[PDB]
Amino acid sequence: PTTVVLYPSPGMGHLVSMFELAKLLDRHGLSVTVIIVEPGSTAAFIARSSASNPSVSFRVLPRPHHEAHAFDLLRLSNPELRRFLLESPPSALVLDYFCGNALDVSAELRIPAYYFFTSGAGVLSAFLHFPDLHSRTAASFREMGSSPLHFPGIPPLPADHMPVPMLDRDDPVYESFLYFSKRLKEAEGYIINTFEDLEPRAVAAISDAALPPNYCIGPLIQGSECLAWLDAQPKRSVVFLCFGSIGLFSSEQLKEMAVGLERSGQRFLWVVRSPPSPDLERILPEGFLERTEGRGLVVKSWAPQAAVLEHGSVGGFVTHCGWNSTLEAIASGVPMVAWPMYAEQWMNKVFLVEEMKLAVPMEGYDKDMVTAEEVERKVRWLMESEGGVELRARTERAKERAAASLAEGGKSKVALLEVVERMKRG
Ligand SMILES: O=c1ccn([C@@H]2O[C@H](COP(=O)(O)OP(=O)(O)O)[C@@H](O)[C@H]2O)c(=O)[nH]1
Ligand SMILES: OC[C@H]1O[C@@H](O)[C@H](O)[C@@H](O)[C@@H]1O
Repeated sequence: PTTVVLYPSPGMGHLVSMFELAKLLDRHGLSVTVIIVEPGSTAAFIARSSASNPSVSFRVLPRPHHEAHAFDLLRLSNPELRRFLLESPPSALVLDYFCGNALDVSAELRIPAYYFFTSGAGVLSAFLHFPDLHSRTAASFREMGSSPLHFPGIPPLPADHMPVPMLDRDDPVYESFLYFSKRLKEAEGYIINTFEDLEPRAVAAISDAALPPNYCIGPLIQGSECLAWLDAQPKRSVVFLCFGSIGLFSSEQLKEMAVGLERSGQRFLWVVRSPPSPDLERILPEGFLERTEGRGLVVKSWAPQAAVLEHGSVGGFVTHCGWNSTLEAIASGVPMVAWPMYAEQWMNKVFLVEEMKLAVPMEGYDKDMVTAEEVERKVRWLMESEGGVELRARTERAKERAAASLAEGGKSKVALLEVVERMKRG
């Protein structure tokens, strides 16, 4: 039996993503171990995973910016990783973008090392060519502001739309990102949670045979109260608003969205978290819950978004453009309004709006605050306008081209099968 070791970077988000890949490789006959470096209870995750997928093993390495402590942990983890790999060398190693230091270990032991890139191919291209651009300027991306950055196969990118940890060149975390992007070029191959029919130009631009190959296997996709509420509403009539894992708005900004949602007159399901420093009556405009009881439902902190997006009553998604939320909207054919917030979401927004044309922006996301007028305008536009009809049509195409890529013979199933064979023969 051929054995694969998958190495996510610390963080429940990275672990959940990498586990989805572990279940696939296992499905197709590989013997999978996931390496854990600890920074929402890893222990509970390992217990549930072992009960549901016993063939996937876990190995927890002993302990030696918000990404900055992760980067230190990973570096000081190379000795423990080395030893576990010396015990039983595997046929192949699968790394996270943040796990570049492990390429030291994988080269010494002559182990084929693949990256699992959990964002799209457009982002990979930007991340591939960032060190090049770094040598060609002295300015910070923050100093450059709206000056466009030109990377292969993707729209121009305003330099302040680069990821927040990369905005100030005079910081150690900037240097680590430069470091991880360079080491991208030492890979055997790139496994990407995208499908080729979604980002053709991007997939072409990186398949230049002066770079490792790449395999497009996605979309890889990962309570009772609001699902009930949705049942009681007509088909395609609800606007779903949900802003990722940590997303946070100020009470002032929450008041603008409330006013805009109310004046749009549309039905809504809105996930609200505590502002950065949830008490809905203290935070929301007075009488807003009373007045909209009936048309809208506000849920605190967390919603079952995968189910919500699959529900037939949902007609639209105001999203922070995280890549898991974007793939889940596409697979269910839900048209989007793009309101990016942190990590690489601003970049994702550009690709979504101008390359894929699957969303329209929420103007003001780059300003101090999105206005009530704008929230109302785009909510109306999404659920009523002929432009909204045109957009659903492109989202409908995307749903079918995604579902097709995953069915037998489709382009994702064949890309999966192709890399499995290549690890078996490693
Ligand atoms: O209330 C919420 C918010 C998020 N999610 C899930 O959390 C993930 C968010 O991943 P994404 O990459 O979109 O955003 P990030 O984690 O970077 O905030 C997705 O699977 C969502 O469906 C969820 O289930 N409920
Ligand atoms: O592993 C996937 C993780 O990678 C990051 O690049 C994303 O911003 C997160 O949304 C995600 O949880």
